[PDB]
Amino acid sequence: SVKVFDTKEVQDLLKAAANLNGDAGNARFRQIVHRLLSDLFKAIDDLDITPDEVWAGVNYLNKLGQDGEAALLAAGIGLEKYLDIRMDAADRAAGLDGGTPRTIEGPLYVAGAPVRDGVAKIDLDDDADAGPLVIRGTVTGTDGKPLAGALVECWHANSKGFYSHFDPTGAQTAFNLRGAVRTDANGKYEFRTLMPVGYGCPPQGATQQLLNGLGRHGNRPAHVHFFVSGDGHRKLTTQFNIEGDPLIWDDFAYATREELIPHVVDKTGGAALGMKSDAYKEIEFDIVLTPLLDGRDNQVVHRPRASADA
Amino acid sequence: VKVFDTKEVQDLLKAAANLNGDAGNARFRQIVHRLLSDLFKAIDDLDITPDEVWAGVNYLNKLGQDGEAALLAAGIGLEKYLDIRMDAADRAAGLDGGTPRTIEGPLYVAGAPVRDGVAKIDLDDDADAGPLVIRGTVTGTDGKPLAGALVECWHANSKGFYSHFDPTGAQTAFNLRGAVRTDANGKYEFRTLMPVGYGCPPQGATQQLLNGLGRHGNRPAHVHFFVSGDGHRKLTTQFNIEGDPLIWDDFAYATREELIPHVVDKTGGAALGMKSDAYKEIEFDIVLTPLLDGRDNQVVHRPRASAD
Ligand SMILES: [Ca+2]
Ligand SMILES: [Ca+2]
Ligand SMILES: [Ca+2]
Ligand SMILES: [Ca+2]
Ligand SMILES: [Ca+2]
Ligand SMILES: [Ca+2]
Ligand SMILES: [Ca+2]
Ligand SMILES: [Cl-]
Ligand SMILES: [Cl-]
Ligand SMILES: [Zn+2]
Ligand SMILES: [Zn+2]
Repeated sequence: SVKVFDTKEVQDLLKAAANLNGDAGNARFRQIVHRLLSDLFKAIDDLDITPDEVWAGVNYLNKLGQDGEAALLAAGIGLEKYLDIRMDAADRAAGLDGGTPRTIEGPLYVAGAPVRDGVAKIDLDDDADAGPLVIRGTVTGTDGKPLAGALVECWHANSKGFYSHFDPTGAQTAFNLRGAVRTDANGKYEFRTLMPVGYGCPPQGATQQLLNGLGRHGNRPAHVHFFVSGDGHRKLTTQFNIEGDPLIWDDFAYATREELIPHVVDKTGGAALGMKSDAYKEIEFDIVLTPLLDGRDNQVVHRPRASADA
Repeated sequence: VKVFDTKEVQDLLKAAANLNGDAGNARFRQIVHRLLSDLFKAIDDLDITPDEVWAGVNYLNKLGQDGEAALLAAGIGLEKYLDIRMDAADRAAGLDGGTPRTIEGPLYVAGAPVRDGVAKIDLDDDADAGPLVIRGTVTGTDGKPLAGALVECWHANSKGFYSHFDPTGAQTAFNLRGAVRTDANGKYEFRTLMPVGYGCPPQGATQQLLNGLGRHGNRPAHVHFFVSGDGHRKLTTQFNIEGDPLIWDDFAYATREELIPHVVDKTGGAALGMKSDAYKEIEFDIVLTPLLDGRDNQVVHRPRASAD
């Protein structure tokens, strides 16, 4: 095995490829590209990665983007969780760690859902195998005062593990199991929905192909996603997990947190609330938001996100 | 903040790569763990933000949707780097005298018809490209001509486009692509038209990254070759058209000084079946390296297009 990485020829090639000695441009982008390319070249040298192996990796990247699954792989190999770990460490150093814990967004948010005052019913399609579920709570600041007019958004899967706008078996109604609620004067929000089921990666897709290569499964336990925002506060990205799911501590995207597994309560009286059975489940999920530091939210994330019209 | 060295992060990497899993593909897990660890460390060291990361994730979607991962591999020098490591291995083994290798590029098409000695490979009219004869002798490093060696070439038209990859309309199958078996004296000949340099698809992922770096995505005019023969390794090489202003500024870093032959002006082209009496001739002799104990330690298997 040869070792060439630390030769002038290779180091000059990397400088040229990243255009380090180029005219005034995007120095930050060039710095990132040079670092990533240098690390890749060094890894090839150290592990003696063969051309056949490299071209197989190149081919996988083609499949990954052809499948549109780069963000699913980002969750599956722990990169999305890692970003949360770094955000959590920064919050702890700054004293901005007093709110409800964050966890990963995942790749399935859809913008444009209808907004209701106080209460929203979000199961637009019938799903005989999912039972009714009420999610409710109060949004407060870290000082405990209720936040009125805060925006609570949630999205989750049906009983087959599919989300509206991403269902391969057939179109769901737009924004099925997706809603937004403006909290009332006392900070309260409530969703009436159906119970989600966990799901697995598309089995022929690039993410499952790599997981199979590693010997890992690509399943998530049942969960519900939230964004919560409000004037004067940071935007929270979080979720909760459904108690009792066998995969709850074996999520392929490493997203479960012990503080985000709320007690599920058995209730009756569902028909009066517009649910399809007398018996239903209720999950209380309170939210504590952190005030902005210096008037700016330095952890809100901009990424490509789907959108639709109601 | 710096979190890379923490137990939480190192445990996450071990789980993500399944290092502690049942017996499996140990080599694949090793590579994945190394690449993931390096990525995580780079994010920590350079304080790469979530917004930046998700832009990079979005780029990977576009790269694969465009089918351009191998074009990017050329443009950021990874393909040249693979050649650098192969060259270092050959030097350490004491090999010299062979025609230098250079990059394959991503545009080979398998299945071209094989002709004896001479092949006319310009099937489509191209008014702006003049006639070109490429000819030469294939030998081994002992200087002896190799008879029945397989010489393959492919190159672009006057618009910079290759058959099977032309966005402006399908070319005839195997236009400007051919394969010849050398004659008893090692000789091969292609009758073709003069290539012009290739450029990246302007709206594609490779050119988008290059624009962000402030780089061009252009290649000087060149002709690709595969050359193979009994008792010898398979050679991947090319030559460049002398005098091209980009000859030492290839965005894929492929030029080598021994692969720039002289171009000669000739007459008599009609008798050779060329479209005009005046034509250009390039004599490109090729020297193959022998096998080692029957083995070829540098032939590359990668996905390649095909046609009939
Ligand atoms: Ca390193
Ligand atoms: Ca209904
Ligand atoms: Ca197993
Ligand atoms: Ca109703
Ligand atoms: Ca010698
Ligand atoms: Ca013709
Ligand atoms: Ca045409
Ligand atoms: Cl998700
Ligand atoms: Cl090429
Ligand atoms: Zn989800
Ligand atoms: Zn080419």
